[PDB]
Parts: sequence; structure tokens; C-alpha cells
Amino acid sequence: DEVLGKVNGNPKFLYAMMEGLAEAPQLRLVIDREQARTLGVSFEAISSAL
Amino acid sequence: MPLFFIRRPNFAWVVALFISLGGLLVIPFLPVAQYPNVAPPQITVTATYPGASAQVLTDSVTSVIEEELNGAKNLLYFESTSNANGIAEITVTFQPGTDPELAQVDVQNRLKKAEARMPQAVLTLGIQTEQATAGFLLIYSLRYKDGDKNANTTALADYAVRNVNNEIRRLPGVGKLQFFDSEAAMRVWIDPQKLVGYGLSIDDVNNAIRTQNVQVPAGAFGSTPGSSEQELTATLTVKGTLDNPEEFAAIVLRANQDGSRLTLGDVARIEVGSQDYNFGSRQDGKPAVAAAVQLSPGANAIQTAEAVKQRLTELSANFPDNVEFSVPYDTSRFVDVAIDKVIMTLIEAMVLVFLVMFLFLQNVRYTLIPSIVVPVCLLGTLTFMYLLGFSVNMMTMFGMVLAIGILVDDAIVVVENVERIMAEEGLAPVPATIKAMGQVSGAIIGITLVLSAVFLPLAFMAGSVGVIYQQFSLSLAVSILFSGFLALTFTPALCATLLKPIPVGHHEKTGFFGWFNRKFTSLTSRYTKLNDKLVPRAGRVMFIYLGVVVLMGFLYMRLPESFVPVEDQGYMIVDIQLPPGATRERTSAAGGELESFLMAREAVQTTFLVLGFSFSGMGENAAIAFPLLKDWSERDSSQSPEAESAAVNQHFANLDDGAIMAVPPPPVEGLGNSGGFALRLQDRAGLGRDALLAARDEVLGKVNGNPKFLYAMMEGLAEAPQLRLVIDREQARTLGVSFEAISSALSTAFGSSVINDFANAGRQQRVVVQAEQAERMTPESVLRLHVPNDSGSLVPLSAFVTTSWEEGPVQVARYNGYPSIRIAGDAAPGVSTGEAMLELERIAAELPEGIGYEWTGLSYQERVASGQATMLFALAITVVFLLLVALYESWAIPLTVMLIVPVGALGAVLAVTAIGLPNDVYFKVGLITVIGLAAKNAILIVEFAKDLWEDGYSLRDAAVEAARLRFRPIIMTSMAFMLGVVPLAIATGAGAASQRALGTGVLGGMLSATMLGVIFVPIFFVWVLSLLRTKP
Amino acid sequence: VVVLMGFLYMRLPESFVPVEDQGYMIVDIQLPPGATRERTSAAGGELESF
Amino acid sequence: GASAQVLTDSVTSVIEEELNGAKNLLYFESTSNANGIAEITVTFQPGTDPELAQVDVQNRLKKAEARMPQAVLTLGIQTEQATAGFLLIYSLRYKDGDKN
Amino acid sequence: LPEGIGYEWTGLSYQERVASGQATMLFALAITVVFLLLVALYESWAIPL
Ligand SMILES: c1ccc2c(CN3CCNCC3)cccc2c1
Repeated sequence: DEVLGKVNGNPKFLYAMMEGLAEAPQLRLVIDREQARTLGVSFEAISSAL
Repeated sequence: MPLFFIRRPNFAWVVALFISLGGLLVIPFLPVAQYPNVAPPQITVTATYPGASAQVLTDSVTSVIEEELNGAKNLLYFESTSNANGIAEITVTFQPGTDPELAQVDVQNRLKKAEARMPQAVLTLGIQTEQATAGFLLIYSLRYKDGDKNANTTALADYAVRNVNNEIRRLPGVGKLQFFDSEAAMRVWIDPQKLVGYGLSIDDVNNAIRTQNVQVPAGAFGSTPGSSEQELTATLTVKGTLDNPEEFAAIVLRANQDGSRLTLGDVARIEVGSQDYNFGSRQDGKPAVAAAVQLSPGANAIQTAEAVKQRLTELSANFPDNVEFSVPYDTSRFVDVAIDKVIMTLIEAMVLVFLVMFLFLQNVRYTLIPSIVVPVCLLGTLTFMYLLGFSVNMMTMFGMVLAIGILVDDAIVVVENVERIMAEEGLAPVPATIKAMGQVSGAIIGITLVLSAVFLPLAFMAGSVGVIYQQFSLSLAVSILFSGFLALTFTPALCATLLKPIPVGHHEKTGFFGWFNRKFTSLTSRYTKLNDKLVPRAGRVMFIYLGVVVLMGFLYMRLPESFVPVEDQGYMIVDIQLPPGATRERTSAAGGELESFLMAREAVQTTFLVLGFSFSGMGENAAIAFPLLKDWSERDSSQSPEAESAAVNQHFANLDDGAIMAVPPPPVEGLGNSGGFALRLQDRAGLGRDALLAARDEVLGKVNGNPKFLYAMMEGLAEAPQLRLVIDREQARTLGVSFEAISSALSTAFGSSVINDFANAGRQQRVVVQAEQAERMTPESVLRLHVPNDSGSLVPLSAFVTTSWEEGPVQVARYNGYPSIRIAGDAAPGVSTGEAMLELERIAAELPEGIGYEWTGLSYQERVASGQATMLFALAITVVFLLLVALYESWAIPLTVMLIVPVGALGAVLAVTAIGLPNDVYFKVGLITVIGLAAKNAILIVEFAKDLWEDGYSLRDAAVEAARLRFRPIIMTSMAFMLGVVPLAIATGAGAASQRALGTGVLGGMLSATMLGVIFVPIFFVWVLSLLRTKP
Repeated sequence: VVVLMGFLYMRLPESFVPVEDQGYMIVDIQLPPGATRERTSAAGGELESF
Repeated sequence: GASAQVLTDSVTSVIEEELNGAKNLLYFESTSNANGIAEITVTFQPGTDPELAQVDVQNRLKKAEARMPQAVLTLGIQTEQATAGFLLIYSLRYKDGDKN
Repeated sequence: LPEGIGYEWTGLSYQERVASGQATMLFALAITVVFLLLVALYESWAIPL
């Protein structure tokens, strides 16, 4: 963003833009490994199922 | 053709300036290196089988790859060695001059064909093929300033891999970075006693690690094919792998419904450490790391070395303050010193030829011409050398320094002949040039062709000698080709242009110059009378000449042969081998004492020590040291590497823990681990390991007792006691114990098992599981291990395994597919290597039938060289004869001139025998260029002799006059070449052995070819034209 | 004349290769982060209609 | 189904790091997308035969193969020539223009 | 930019860089070679100038 602000505000170029995908919201899955294990759930089962 | 240029000087000027401009525009792409790829192209296979014995790895992995790599195009041989550390080494060697890329890809193709058979452990660890020998530019090292012993080399190695190695491998010119150490890895040090307490087996901990430390490709909700309604796809990014030891210690081994859990840390100590602990490196008593940087093909060395050093110093700014970098070894410093000295010799030889040029002609303008025509030839030499893809290495710089002499003669004779005509007839410069060049041009073409074809054959031979002679001879030949072209076209124009008229009759002179003119006139007249005195007695001079050729033969056959003189490379080899079964700590103590003593030696600037590696073989008992010597300028002869090696061997002769041996490095890199002879004792019939070792002691008894050899030792690891585990399979099974459980438990507890991938902040390293240091130090610890039965209890190992000791191979060596012993050594001082090879063949003939013997590397190439030299000489002689009969329109005149070369050979042989140097390659090429000069001399006499004797002069009068008017340039060029190559023979420092072997041989041979040739050649002329009764 | 030549030679903007009319164009369809394929298909539908 | 960062540090990182030092490299670009496709482009100096480039890159992918996940391996890694004299593109489409 | 952030050119920019680098001494070598051929042909220097 530093370089893009310094560039797009500079009239020496038509444009500058990330030829690349912008950051996106993600959904982290907080797996209590201990809780899942105590219920008898292997991490292998969760990983395979997901 | 020269007259064309005499009438049009600008044409010749432009052609010469053209070739010069080409030369100048070709240097910026010059490849430089120590030596060319003289060593054969070697590919080396590295297969890792953690915790597998030498024999297991031998018959499980390396045997299969060896089977697959047979019949590959361009094989020369292949060596394999399987060490107890679990690393297999297979070195496939090809004929020199074969492109290493094609060798590499073919070896990879055959490795793939083999890949289906190696165990899962090797495959998951990966098989690596690379190029063990190449232009390894340098080695750069990192070490701790404080010299703390407790320094964690793994943190240093991780810093080097993350920050340093990538930058250097990114640099231009470097074709491969060889990091010579391990990589970080979460270590899982399990305690089998805790596993016993918790009713857990090692497979349980492995499977917990395997399923709980796995990345999770969860995906993203709202993914294609998506509903026409939903519009918010997003990633699921589950965390699956573990980053730090704390997370790994939280791997749940067994959790109850109540809430109680068993985490990995409760049974194992978790830390980040080396993936592999086979090898350790030390630099000057401090734990250090190092990497081998190798030069890409067809690239400058000095520029690449400077780029690496500048990059590394720039990185040293971001370095941790406790760590410091240094570059102990650099192969570009030798080349920088070499070219800077050779340039100095070139300038100082130009000044010498200028000085004697002006001493003879006593006028600067006459002297100028060669000083301009010579570097033009040198620039053309560079352009053509680059065009064929040769490299600017020491051997081409000797091509330079001993070309300068044979090149300078063209200009010397041309300008000196034009002066002789200018003085004796006094014409204007142009018509005098016409006359002299008309006399000399056919002879000059004969020269150019005959020396072209005298070093053409030296370019035909194969082997490492093949490469040396290739470069050195072809540099010489291109030099003489352009020198002849200039003498035909450009230099005559130079005479027609730059020369100034002299007054008629101005032979009276003021000062010591007039003394010189008078004294040389007296010498020329005296020599004229001398010829007039011997030419009647030609049959009698036959007896002296035959004595000369017989003496040449006598000391030539009395001259010990050699491949290449050993050069002071500034480093030594010291081998650290302890008794069989030695732990790394004993080796570290031995290395500590060795490195301390090397500190006490002032001849050593820095000592680099390797633990676990030695050219004999890799193992815990084995280690190697590479002391670095100070620069030659800061050292004297008393601190030469050989003297320092003797000092160390005498010092550590009474070492109480193992053996320390100091061996000077082999002369040619990549042709072996030490100089001398390399012999593989095969068993072409399968007599068995014990029988092969029996033959080994047989041959070593028969050899070490023979005074023909300095020493001979098994370049390999001695047999070590082994602990065979007698597992009652039936008993273990009845208790409910599967063999799978025992095998898995042993492999994981003692051999360490790589479970899965540790995602260490972007690097995929491998979590390793191994038993605790205290729980695997003794044989009883093997018994204390437990394995699970079918009923869920844990069965101690000692319930069904009894340990019985026996003896086995810690290293197995195979050659061309058969089991072999690698025996190596050096001959006694003052004894030829060929005689030692013959003695070894004789002794090996006494071996029991079925035991084969095979030479390898240096010995094999010495063999092919000695084979090829003879018909090389023969082809050279027959071709020079044929060209001579072509040019001279006769047969008698060709034999007349060919009578000259024994005198040059005699001079070279007597000089080298007086100084005692062997019959190395450098002396051989010095001899051939001396022969070339003598042939040039002989033509320079005899073409004018023939010209006179076709003009009506009497045979004796024609010969004597020809010698009289060719005497001056003869001694002229002789003295120029003298003082041009005198620095070569007196050379000291880097590469000095090669330069001295040149200088002494060339100086002696050319000394005889002048002092004896100038007298004998007219005698030969009159004899041959008399006895054969030749007619004009 | 030679000075004039130099003066507008150094005043001449450099270029690699002039852009040729290749008969095709590039149009990029990038939606906000986390966009399902269906939104992109609707955008492409409107683009292709135009 | 592997995220951008997972594919980044699990597959494309290993191949990327291992292909360094290859003969005639001019640079190499890598991009890892959430779709689960890793994209690595290795560019060589013009005038080098792309047959030798292709074979060397395949030989290096071979050294990399030992580390990729089982999913990628069973699905397979593919190396080709993204830029070449692509003569044309030919297409098949439905006349009726049915969306379904 | 803050120290540690490196910049690099790729593809078209890299080629434009090397082209702009080579143009000058290419022109120079062309001029010197034509001069040399011209002095060869004309048996003079003044005529080549
Ligand atoms: C100092 C340190 C290493 C040196 C090497 C490396 N060696 C080959 C590869 N295996 C390790 C040993 C060769 C030659 C001179 C050296 C000098």
C-alpha cells in the first residue's frame, strides 16, 4: 500500500494495481484437540471428514 | 602474398588491428578457473537409510542402483561404499570431456528405474544425485566468535540455510551450493521407560505424531458448484501442523472420557535439532558450519568469487553478533595470483626482447616492430581460445608464456633479415623488404605449417593428460598460426613502414655499441671459419653426434615418469581414524588435540576439521582435518606443506587413541583423495567377505614389506564388533509379539524414525523420533526396550532376544558390481610410479584365483597416458617429415633437418635430470616446444643453405655462408627465449611446481638446440647432401 | 545539423515494440473478496451482453 | 481443497526452493490460489531450447516429488510450455444457447 | 520503502533493461568496424573520415 499510494498519486503512470488477488476473510476452525480427543474423536477423523 | 601488403601497408595494419580489436572484445567473457575440468565427470549418488547397517544398506539399496546404472553410455567405472551411518555413496565416473549434464540426466534416469525397489525410508528421505567434483569455487564458513563448546550448531546451520545459502545460490555464476551439514528438525526423544510405565508402545507414539501433526486441506464453504442464492465463499484454514516444541508436547497419546490425558511431552523430550547427527564440522576448535560453492560451467571465477565475498560480507551486517563468517578456501585466489604473475612475466619478457632487439640493432625504430606485432598475436590467441570454449586457467597462461618465445621468432627473423639486407646492400626499406620476404616467405609458411602439425597431435590424446595437452598445446598452436600469418602479411608491412634508412658505410660507431658491433662481427667471422673447419670432417662429427643421441636416450630412459607434479595448494589432508567402534566423543577429543597442535603451528592460519567424514570412510570413529596454510609470501620453504605434514606425523606418532595421518593432497582435484596409486581388490568370483579380507592382508603384507612403496593402507573402515540380536521368532510370537512390533520398535528407538513433515515457519523439515540418550547407550538398553503383545501388555525385549557379539563390516566397498577393497598408497621417494604399478600387478598375480584387481582414477589415467605417448611421438615425427619433404622438394633435405631434434631432446633431458624433476606432462610440453624451436632454427639455416646451393654456391661454401648470415638471429632469438623463460624455472609460490617443470626443461632443451644446433646443422646439411649425392 | 540530430535523438521517447492491433482484448472480471462463482457469472453475463 | 497458504508452504515452496540453481534460469514466478491450483512459471534466457529446459525441470520435479502430499501425487504434477507458438484456439459451444 | 523489502523486474521490464544497456556499445562497435573496413578499402585514413 505504501508503494501503491506513492505511485498512483504520482502522475507519471496511468495506473498501478496488484495483478493479484486481494486478501479475503477467512473462517478459522478453532478445534479443541483435547476436547475432541476426550469425546473419543481422533484428529484423523476430523481432518478426513473436513 | 606479402608483397601485396608491402605495396598496401594500411591493409595489413587494418587486418592486425582487426584481430586485436576482436581479442579486446572477447576478454570480458573469459572463463577462468584453477585448472580445466581435467578430472573426469563424476556423478555421485547419496542414499540415506537411517539406522541401517553397512551390509543391509549394501544388499538393499546400493546394490540395486549399481545394477541399474550398468551399461550407461560413457561409463568409465563406478565405486560404491556403504557405511554404518546409513549413508550410501555411489560414484559413477565417466570419460573426461563428456558433458556432465548428460551424465547427470542419464544417471537420474537409471536411478528412477531402480527407485521401485528401495525401502520406504530411503524414498521418503529421497535419493540425491549431484556432481562431487567440479570447479568448486570456494568454501565459506560460519562459526561462533566466543568459541563456546556448548554452541548449538543446529541454530547456526538453520540461520545459514534460511539467510545465507539461498542468497549465494542466487548469485550469478554459481551452479551449485553444497551445504555440508544437516537441517533443523523437531526431535522427539522418546523415553521407552515412560512408554513402559504408561502401557504405550513406540508405534503408538509414532501414529499419534503421524495423525495429529498433519496439515488439513479443509477447503472453503460456498465453493463451486454453489447455490444460486449464497454469495460469500471463504476459506476454512484449519491449523493442523505444529510449530514449536510446546505444541508437539501437547499431542494427546491417550485421553479418557473423564478428562485425564496423556500428552507426548509426558513421555518424550521435544526439541528442535539436527535432522541428522552423522557429520560434525569444526573450524579452529570452535563448532562451525561450512558450505561448498561450485562454479557453473563456462563462467568467470574471479568475478564469481568477488561477488560471493561481497554478498557474504553484506550479509555479515545482519549476522548475529556472536557468529562470524570467514572464507578459508578460495580457488580464485590462486588464479588471480597466477594471471597477475604471468602478466608480469609477459611484460618483463617484452622488455627483455626489446632490450636485446635494441642491443643488436642499436636503433629504437627497428626494435619497435616486434613489440607491436606480438600482443596482436596474443589477442588473436585469446579470441580463438574463447571460440572453442577453452578457459583462462594456469595452463593457458603457460601457453602464453612459452608461446611468447616461439611467436617472437617470426618477427625476430623477419626484421633481422630485413636489417641484414638493409646493411649489406643498402636498399630503401621497401625493396629490401621485397627481397628479404621473397627469400623467407616460403620458409615461413613451412614453419607455420610444421609447428601447427607438431602440436596438432598433442591435441589428439585422451584422458586427463588429454585435457591438459588439449588446452596447453592448442593455445600454443593458435599462437603460432597467428604468428605465422602476421609474419606473412602484417610484420613485412611494419618493416616497410616504420623502418628508417641508414647511411651507407655507417658501421663505425661511438661508445660500447661500436664495441658490440666489432665483437659480434668477430664472433660471426670466427664461427664462419669454424664451419669452414668442420665441414671437411663430417664423418668424424657423426661419432660425437651419435654420442649425443645415445646420451639423450640413456638419460631419457633413466628419467622417472610422472603424471603431474604436486603443487602447494595451501591445504593438507589429515585423517582421524579411531579403533573400530569408537563413539563420536572420542573422535572429538582426538580432533581437539589435533586442532590444538595445529594452533601451535605458525604455518597454519586456520584449521577446518570434519567429524564423521574422512576419505577412508564416513563413520563415528572417522574424521578429517583440512588445515589452511598461510600465504606463500608469508611462508618459507621450511614451512612447506610436506615439512608440516612430516611435523604432524612425527608429533602424533605416539597418539594413544586412534591414528592420525597427514597426506599431501593429490595433484589433480577430482582424480582421487590422495596422490599415488589407487587399486581396487575385486573378488570376480564371490569368494566371500572373509576371503576378500584375507586377500587384503595378503597383499598388504606383500606390499608394505616391499621397499618400492612408501606406504599402503586400506583407504577404508576396519571391521568392527557387532551385536547380533538373536530373536527367537517362535518365542516372541507365542507371547503374542509380532515381528512387526519388534522391528518397528528397534528401528524407531535406535535408528531414529522420520515420521512426518515439520512445517517450520515455511520450511518443510522432518520430525524425528528416537530413544533417549541415556536409554540407548548400552547393549542392556536394547534388552530394556518393551514391545506390545496381542493382549495389550508390554513385553520386554530381554524376554525373547539374546545378544551375541560378532564382527562385521562397518563399510562395504563394491567396484563395478563386485565386492572390493580399496587399497591406496604412494611409492618410495625417488621411485617411479610405473614401476610401483608393475610391482603391484606382480604381487596381485600371487593372489588366490578369483580375486580380481582393478585400477581406478589416477592409476587408470596414468596407464592410458603411458600407452598413448609413444604413437603420439611417432605420428608427430612422420607428419613433420611429410611437411618437410613437401616444402623442400626433396627427401635428403627433410632427413637433414630432422636430424636436429635429438639435440633439443638431449638438452631437455640433461637439464631435467640435473635438477631431478620427473617426466611429467609439463616437461613433456616443454620438450615439444623446444623441439619446435630447434626445427624453426634448422629451417632458418637450411632454407637459405638450399637457396645458395641452388644459386651455384659450392655445398661447403653454401652451408658455411648460410650459417654465417643466419647466426645472428639464431643466437638472438635464443637469448630472448632464455631470458623470457628464466622466471618460469625460478618460480616460487602458487602453481610453482608446474612453472618450474616448464622452465627447467625448456631452458635446457633450447640451450642445447642453440649451442649445439648452430654448429651441427650445417654439418648435417653437407653430410646428407654429400652421402646421398643430391643435385641442385 | 549533427547537433540538431542529437538534440531530438535524446528527446525521442524509447520503446520496446509498438503495440499491434491483434484483434483481441483483455477484460478482467474481479469481484470483492469472497465472491461466489455465481456473482462472477452474473457480472460476466452483463459484460458479454454489452 | 487446500488453502492458499497451505499450498504455498506445502507444495509450491518445496519445488520452488529446489529448482533454484537450474541451468539458464532467468527468474521464476510462483502463485498459490485458494482454488488449490499451484502455479509456478520458470523463465529461461531466450535462445535456449525448451526441450532441455523441460527435461531439467522434470528432473528437478522428480527430486521434489518425495515431499508433496499424497493428494497432489495421486492427482499428478504437470509441466508444460505455457508460452509457445500457440497456433490457434478452437471452441465447441451449444447452438441453442441453453444455460442449463 | 522500509529496509528489507526488495524490488525486482520481470519479463518485459527486464528485457527493456538489457536492451537499453546493450544499445550503446553496439552502436560503438558498428562504427569502429565500419571505420576499419573503410580504411582498409581506401588505403588511407582521411578518406574514411
Ligand atoms: C578445505 C575444506 C574442504 C575441501 C574439500 C571438500 N571436500 C570435498 C567434498 N567433501 C568434503 C571435503 C576439497 C578440497 C579441499 C578442501 C579444503
